[PDB]
Amino acid sequence: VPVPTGGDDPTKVAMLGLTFDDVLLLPAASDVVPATADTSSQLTKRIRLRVPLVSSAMDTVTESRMAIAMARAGGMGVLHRNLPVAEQAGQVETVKRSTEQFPLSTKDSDGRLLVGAAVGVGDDAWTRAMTLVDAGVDVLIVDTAHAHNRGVLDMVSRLKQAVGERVDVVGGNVATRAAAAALVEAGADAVKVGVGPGSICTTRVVAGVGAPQITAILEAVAACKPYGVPVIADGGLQYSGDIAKALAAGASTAMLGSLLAGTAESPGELIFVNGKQFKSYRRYFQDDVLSEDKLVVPFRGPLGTVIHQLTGGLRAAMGYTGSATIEQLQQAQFVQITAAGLKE
Amino acid sequence: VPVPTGGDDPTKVAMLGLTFDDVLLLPAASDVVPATADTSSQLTKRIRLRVPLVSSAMDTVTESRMAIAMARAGGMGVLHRNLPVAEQAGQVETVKRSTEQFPLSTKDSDGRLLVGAAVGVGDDAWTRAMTLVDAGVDVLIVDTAHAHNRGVLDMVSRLKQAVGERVDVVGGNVATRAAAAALVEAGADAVKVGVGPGSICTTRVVAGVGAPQITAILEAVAACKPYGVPVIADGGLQYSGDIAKALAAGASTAMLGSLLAGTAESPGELIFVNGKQFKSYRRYFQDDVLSEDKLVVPFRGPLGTVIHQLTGGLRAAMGYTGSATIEQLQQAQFVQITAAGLKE
Amino acid sequence: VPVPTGGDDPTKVAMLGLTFDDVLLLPAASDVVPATADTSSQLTKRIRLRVPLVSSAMDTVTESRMAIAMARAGGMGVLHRNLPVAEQAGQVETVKRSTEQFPLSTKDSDGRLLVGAAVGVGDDAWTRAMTLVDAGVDVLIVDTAHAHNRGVLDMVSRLKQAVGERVDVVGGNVATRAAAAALVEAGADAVKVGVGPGSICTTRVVAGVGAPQITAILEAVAACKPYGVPVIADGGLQYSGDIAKALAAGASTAMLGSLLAGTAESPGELIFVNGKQFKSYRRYFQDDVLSEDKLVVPFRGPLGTVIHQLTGGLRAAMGYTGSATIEQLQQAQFVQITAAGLKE
Amino acid sequence: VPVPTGGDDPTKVAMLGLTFDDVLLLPAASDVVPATADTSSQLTKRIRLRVPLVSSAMDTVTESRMAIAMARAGGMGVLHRNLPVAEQAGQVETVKRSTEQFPLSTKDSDGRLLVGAAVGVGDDAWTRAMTLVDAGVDVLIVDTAHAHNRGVLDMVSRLKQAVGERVDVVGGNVATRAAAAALVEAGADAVKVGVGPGSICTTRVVAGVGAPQITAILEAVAACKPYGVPVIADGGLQYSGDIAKALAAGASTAMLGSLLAGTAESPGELIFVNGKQFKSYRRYFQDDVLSEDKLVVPFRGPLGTVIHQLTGGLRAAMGYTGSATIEQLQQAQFVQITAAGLKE
Amino acid sequence: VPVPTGGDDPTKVAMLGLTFDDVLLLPAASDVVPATADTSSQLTKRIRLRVPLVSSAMDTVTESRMAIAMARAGGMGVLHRNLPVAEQAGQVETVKRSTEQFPLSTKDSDGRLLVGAAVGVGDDAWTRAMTLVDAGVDVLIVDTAHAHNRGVLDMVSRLKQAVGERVDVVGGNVATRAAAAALVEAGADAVKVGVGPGSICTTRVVAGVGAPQITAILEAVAACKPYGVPVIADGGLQYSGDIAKALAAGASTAMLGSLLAGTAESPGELIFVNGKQFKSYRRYFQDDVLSEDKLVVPFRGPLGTVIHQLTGGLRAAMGYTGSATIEQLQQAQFVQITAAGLKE
Repeated sequence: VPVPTGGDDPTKVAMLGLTFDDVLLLPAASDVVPATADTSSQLTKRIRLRVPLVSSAMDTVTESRMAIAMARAGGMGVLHRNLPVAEQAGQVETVKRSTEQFPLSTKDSDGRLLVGAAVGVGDDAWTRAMTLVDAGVDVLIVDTAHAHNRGVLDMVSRLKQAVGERVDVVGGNVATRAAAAALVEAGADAVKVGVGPGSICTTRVVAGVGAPQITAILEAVAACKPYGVPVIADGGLQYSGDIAKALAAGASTAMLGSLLAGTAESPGELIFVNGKQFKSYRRYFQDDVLSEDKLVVPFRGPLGTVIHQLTGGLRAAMGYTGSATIEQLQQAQFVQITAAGLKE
Repeated sequence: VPVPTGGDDPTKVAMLGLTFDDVLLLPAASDVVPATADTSSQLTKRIRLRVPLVSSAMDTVTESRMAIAMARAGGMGVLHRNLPVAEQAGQVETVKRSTEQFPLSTKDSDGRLLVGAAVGVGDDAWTRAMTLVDAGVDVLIVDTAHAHNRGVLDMVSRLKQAVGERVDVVGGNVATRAAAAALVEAGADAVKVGVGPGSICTTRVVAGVGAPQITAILEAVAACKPYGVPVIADGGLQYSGDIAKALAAGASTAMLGSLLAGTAESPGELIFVNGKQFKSYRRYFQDDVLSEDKLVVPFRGPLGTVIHQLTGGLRAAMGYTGSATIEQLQQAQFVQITAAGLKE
Repeated sequence: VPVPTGGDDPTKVAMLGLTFDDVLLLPAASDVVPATADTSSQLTKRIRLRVPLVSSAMDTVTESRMAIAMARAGGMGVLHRNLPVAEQAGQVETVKRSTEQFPLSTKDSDGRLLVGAAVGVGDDAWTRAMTLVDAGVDVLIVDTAHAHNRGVLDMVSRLKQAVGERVDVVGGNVATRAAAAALVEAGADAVKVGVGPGSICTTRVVAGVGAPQITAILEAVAACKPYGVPVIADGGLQYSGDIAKALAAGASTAMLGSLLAGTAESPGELIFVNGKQFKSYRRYFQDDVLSEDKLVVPFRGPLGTVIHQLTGGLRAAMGYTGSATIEQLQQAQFVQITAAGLKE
Repeated sequence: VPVPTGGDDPTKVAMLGLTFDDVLLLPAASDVVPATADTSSQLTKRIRLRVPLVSSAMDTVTESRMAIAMARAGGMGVLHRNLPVAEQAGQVETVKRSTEQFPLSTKDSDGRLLVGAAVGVGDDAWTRAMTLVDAGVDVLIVDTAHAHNRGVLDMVSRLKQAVGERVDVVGGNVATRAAAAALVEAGADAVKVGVGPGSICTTRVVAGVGAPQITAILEAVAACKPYGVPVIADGGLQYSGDIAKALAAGASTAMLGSLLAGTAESPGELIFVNGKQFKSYRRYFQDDVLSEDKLVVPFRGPLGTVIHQLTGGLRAAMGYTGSATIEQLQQAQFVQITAAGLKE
Repeated sequence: VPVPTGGDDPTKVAMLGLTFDDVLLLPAASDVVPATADTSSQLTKRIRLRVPLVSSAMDTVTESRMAIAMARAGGMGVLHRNLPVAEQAGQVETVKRSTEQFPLSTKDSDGRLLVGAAVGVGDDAWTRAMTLVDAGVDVLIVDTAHAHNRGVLDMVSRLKQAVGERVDVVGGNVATRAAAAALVEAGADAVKVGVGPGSICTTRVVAGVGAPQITAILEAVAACKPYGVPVIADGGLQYSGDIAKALAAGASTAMLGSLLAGTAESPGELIFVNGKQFKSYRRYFQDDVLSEDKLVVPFRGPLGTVIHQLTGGLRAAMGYTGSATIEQLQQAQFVQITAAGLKE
C-alpha cells in the first residue's frame, strides 16, 4: 500500500519528467529525402509559416531588424515588450513597411511581412495591445512566466473578442495539460509551452519549480490537439536535434531564444573586446512577477547560418523518421535512453 | 520469485529514496503573487513562525547573536549544547533579555524573542534541560544522531511529563515512518527529520547509513500529519528551491545548517587570510556515540541577505504552484526528473 | 489513464534503450578455458569467420591493406566506396590476388582472401555493384545511414535476384525490429545494426535520432534469428568487453570502426607532428542524404595487438560465462547495472 | 508481450545489479551503543573470529607478518600462493610458532595463532595443500577467479574428505545463487563472494563480465544461509561503510584487499622516493586462468589504524541499525538511492 | 668607437634603471631593536609625520574616511580631485572637523588632523586650489602624470606665491634629476617621484615611457637633498620591504596606492559577490592629458593591519641596518642581486 518513493499518496510524485536528452527519435519507414521534405507548420490556427521557427520576445533577440530577417527566412519574429509602447508600435510599422532574394518570405494578405508583438497583463498592456493592432501587427502574444492565471486567460479572451477577427492571439508559457486546456478554452489561437525547461535554469535552482520540456509538450499537445490549437515549444533547446524532438513530441513551432541572442540581426551594437566580439546595448516594462529576472552577449554570427543549421537538422530528422510534413513528424515515436547513453 | 535486485526477501531493499534533486515542483493554476504569499508555518503544535526557517543547533552556526538575528528575521534559533550548562543558560538569558526595525519577529506571550536549546540524553542532559527551562527557553530539542532509541524516547517522555506545559519538546533526527511514530507516541511536539541526508556525508561514508531527505520527509509526515505534529527538515539543503521542495514534501519548517555557518551573525572572530575572510574559534560535551564527530570556515556575508534570498525563492515557488499558504504548498505535486535533468 | 512520462499514447515512448555500459555479463557454471574457447561465428548465412571482427567500410579505416590484414587475422574487411568505381574494383582485385604465418585466414572456395565492398543506392551504385561482383567481391554491403527505405530495400532485392548466387548481400544500418524484418523480407543475407549508437554522436545531436545499441541488437535479433539471418553490430564499441556484450545480445559479428582508424594497416601516410604521430590523407561520392557527413587521426600501433587484445577479452568472457561457442555466448544472461556502477 | 529493454526473452536481462553506492542502511530501533556491540562473526562453520575481517590472499597484502598481525587483531590472514610451496609452509610455521598486548588474538585449541593458506587447482595444488596441512595450517582456501567450475568443486570435495576433520575448506569467488549452492553442496565450510565487483575493474572493461557486489551477496546468502555456510564478501570495498553494507547484506566476514596492500605489515621493503614512500619487492605460481592478471604500491601506514577505522565504522553502523551482534546486523534493511544522491 | 648598445651617442641610453627587486639592504653594525626605532620622517620641509606613509590621491583609495584613518595612523591622506570643487572642499572640512586611541596622529598648530588635496593645472584648477586653501587644507599636491612641464611649474610657482606661507605645495610626478631640479627651482616644498614605476603599468605598455623607481628616487634625491626638499616615492610598491628600500634609496615618505584600494577605510560600498567581497561606487574632471585613464576591487581588510605590517617590516629593516632614525636609514647601502636571486 505505501508508496515506494515515500508516503501514502501515489499522486504526490505525479509523473516522471523526460527532457530532450532523455529521448531519441526512433528511425521509421522512410520515403522522404531531406531536400524535398515540407517543413511548413501552423504557427496559429490561421497562420502557416514556411519555416517552423519563431524568434522569441526577448530584448536580446527580436527587434524590427530581427523580425524582418526572420520573416524573410520563412518564420516570424515576436517583438519584445521591454520598450515603450510607441517604440514597439514603430518597430511594428518598420517591419510592415519594409523577389528572388527572399522566396520564403511570410507575408500577410497585403504582401507585407508578418510580425508578432508581445503584451503583458493589465490596462497598460491593453493600451499597448490596441496600439500594436493599430500599428498593423498580425500576432499578439500574451506572454508571461506562468500563464495558468486568471488574469492571463482574461486578457486572452478580451483580445480574442475585441481584435480576434483581424489578429491571432497566443497564450503564454504552460507546462501541464490543465493549463493548456484553460488557454484553449479562453480562446487562444496558439499555446506557448515551457516553464523552467533548462536543467540549471534560475527557476529550478531558486524556486524549485520546473517541468521537463518533452513531458510538458506531450501533456499540452494532449490538451490542445483535439481543438486544433497549435503548440509552440519555448525553451530548453540546445541543438538542432532538440527542435526535431520538440516538433515530434507534438509541438507545431519552436521558439528560439538564447540561440539567437548574439546574432548579427539580434539587437545591440557589435563591439570588439580582448580579441573577441560581443554585443552592447548603450524595470518599468519588466512587469512579469514570476519572470526569471525577478528571481536573481557573445557574438554568434549571421542569422542565416543558424537557421540553415537548424533547418538541416530538422530535415535530417524528417528523413530518418520518414516524415514528409511536420504533421507526419508529430507522429514519430521516441526511445528513452539511460544515463550511460549521456556520458561523453 | 526472486527479487529483481537479489535474494528472496522483497523488504530487504525497503524503498527507493528521493533526494531534493530528484524532484521539481509542477506549476498549477495560480492566483497568488509572490509578494502577497503567506510564508507563516508551524514550528511546533503551539508555536508558529512567520518565516519557516530555523538555525541548526551547531557550535559553528548558532549562538546568542545568531539566535537573536534568526528570531528577528521571522524564524528561530536553537542554541547548541557543546558547552557547559552555565554557558548555555547564560546564552538563553542573553537571547531572552535582548518596532519598525523587526516586524516579523517571533515572540512569546511576554513579547521576548523565541529561542530554543539542544539537550542530550542522561543525567547531565537532564540537569541541563531543567536549568534551560528555568532560564526561560521555549523549545527543547532532544537532539541525537539517531532518535529511534529507548533512551531518547524516554527522555522525550520525561521532558513532556515534567516541562511539557512550559516548553515544547522536539524529538531528534529520525528517517523512517516507524521512528517518527515512536517519537509521536513519546509525546513529541515536533519531529526533526534527517539522518545522513547529504550525498557524500560522513555518516554515509564511514557507517554506510543514511536516508534520502525527500523520502524521509514523506515517511515522517505520513507518521505525523494524522496527529498534527510538525516536521522539521534538517540537512541536505543546497539552494532556496530545496526549502520549497522540503516544504511541499510535507515538512512545516526547514532547519538551516551549513548555509549559515559562515555568516556574520554566526559565532567566531572574522579574520583575514590570503586575500579571503574566514572565521576562527580561538570533547567532554560531544557525548553522542553516533555523532558525526565520533566517526572522524569561509565568510558568507550578512544573514539578512541569505534569508531574503531564501524567502524570495520560496515565495516564487508559492506563486508558481498557486499556494497561498504553506499548508497549501504541502499539497503541491512533484515531478520526478531523470539524471539528464541534473546535467549542468 | 495518462502515461507516466506524458500524454495519453503508451507507444509514444516505445521502449527503454540499453547501451553497452548498461549491462554486464553474469558468471555461470563453466568448464571452458579462454584458450580453448572457439570464437568462430557466422558473418552471413554462408560465410563463417574464425574471429568475429569486421573492419568498417570507412575511408579512414579500410583499404586493400586493412582488408588483407583483417582477412589474415581471422576476420574480414569491407572496402569503402568513397572513390571511383575503377579504384574500388582495383582494390578488390588487389585484395583477391594477395601457411604457418596466417592459420586463421578467412578464405573462399578458391583459397583467396575473403573481402567485402560497400555500395549505395542508384544507377551509379548499380554499376558499381556489378563491377565489384565482376572483380570477385564476396560480400556486398548495401550500406546507408537509414536502411528502412524503399530504395534500399529494392536495391537489396535487385542484388539478391541478380548476384545472390555469387555474392552475399548485407542490408545496411537498421535500429528496430520492423526495419530488420523488412530487410529480411527483402532477402538480405545479413543485417547491419546501429543508427546513432554513440552517446553524443553527430546523428543524435544534429538530428535527435538514434537508438541504444544493446536494445537495437536485441530487437534486430528478435527479427532475424527465426530466419537464421546473422546480425552485424556496427558502432558504439569502446572496449573489448563491448564486443562480448554485443555478441551475447545476439549479434554474430562486430564491425570495428573508430577502434581501427589510427592503426598502421589503415590507409594514410604516417607523419610526425609535435612529438606525436598522426595519419594524413593528401563530395561527389558521399551521396547518402542522411549520412553523418551531410549533418556537419592519431596513430594507434599495429592492428595485430588490437585484434589480440579484443580476442583475449572475448575469450575471457566466454570462459566466465561457460560458453564454448559464440552461439552459446548468445544465450548468456545480462545483469543491468545502475549509474553507480559506471563511476570511475 | 515484447520486453521493454529489447527482444522477447524477459530473462535475458536477468536482474538489476545493485552495488554499495546504490544502497544505504536504514536506521532501525536501537538499544545498542557502539562500544559494547559484539562484532564477532563466523569465518567458517567452526571458526569464529573476534573481528569479522580477513586479509586477502594477495602477494601485496598477506604474508607471515601480516597474518600474525591480523590474527592478533582478532581477525585472520590468508597467505597468498604466489610463492614456493616450501616458503608458504614456512610462513605457516612462522605464524603458528610466533597477554594484555593482544587480548583479541584468535588462537587454535593449542593457543597458537590461526592462519589461512590459499591453494589453486591441480596436483601441484594438492601437494601444496597437503604440505600446508602438514605445516599446521587451519584454513584452506581453494581460491580462483571463477569458482563455478567442476575442478574447483572437485578440489573442495577432495579436501573436505581428506583433511576436513582437522581444517576448514573455503570455496573461491562466486557471484550467483547457483554457484554458492554448488559450493555448499561440494562441502565448503565458507563461500567467498565477488566476481568483478569494482566499477572499472579489469574484468568489467576487458571481459564485459561482472556482478554488482550487493546483489551477489544477497543471492549467495540466499543459497548458503539454510545450510549454515558463512559468506565472505571479497572486493568492491572502498570505505568502512561498505563493510557494514556487505555484512548487513548477509555476509559473515569481509576480505580486505587493496585497503591493506600498502600497510606496514603488508610485505615489501619501505622505500622513499620523491618526497613520499612506497613499497618495493626486490608467473609459475600464477596459474589462475581467469585471473585479473591474465587479462592485462603507495605506503598506507600501520595496520592498526586501518583496522580501527573499519571496526569503528562497523560499530557505528551497528548502533544505527540497532544490531547487538553481526547476526542481527544481517537482518538490517536497505534503502536504494538515485543518481542524484551520488553527486559530490 | 661605437657604443656597445648601438649607435655613436653614449647618452642615448642615459643610465641603467634599478627597480625595488634589484636591490637588498645589507646588514650593518647595529645596536637598534625594532621596537625603539624612530620612524618619524619629513613629508614636506615643514611637516613631519610619525609613520612615513601617505595615501595616494585616487578616487578608489583616499576619501574623507581614508584620510582621517591615515592621519590617525601616524601618516596623512591626500584627497582625490575627480569630483566637483565644492565636494572636495566638503571632504576637506569633514576631515578637519573629525586621546589614547591614536597616539601617532599628525596634527597642525590648532590640533586638527592634517590632510592634503590634489589639484591639476588650469583656471578651474586655480579656483579649486583657492577653495581648498579656504577650506583649511594643509598640503596642496599639484599632481600630474608628467610634472616636467611649463604649466605645472608655473602652477607650482603661483601657488607658492599666493598660498606658500600657509600650505605646502608638493610638485607632482617626476622621474629625472632635471625635472626634480625644475620643481625645486619652482619652489616645491616636496617632490613626488615616479612615472610609469610599475613593471607592466599602462604608461610603459601604451606609451613606452617609464623609469625604474630606485634609480628615479636616487636621481630626484640627488637633485633635492642639497636643498632640503623631501622626496615622496609614489608607485611600484609590492611588499613592506619595498618601503624600506625606497626610504634607504633616499625617499623620505612613501605614498600608498593600490595597497590601500580594497581596504575597509577606502571609499566604496562593500558588496558580496560569488562568495567573496568587492567594492562598488554607486571624465569631466579627468582633465590630465597624460593620465593613465587617457591611455586606455577586492576587499583587503582593515587599514590598521596593513599599516602595522608595513611598519613592522620597516622597523625590522631599521634594526638590521643599524638605523635609529629614517635619516640614518637613508644612508644605508644596497647590494644588487642578479636574476637568480628572484627565482621562487
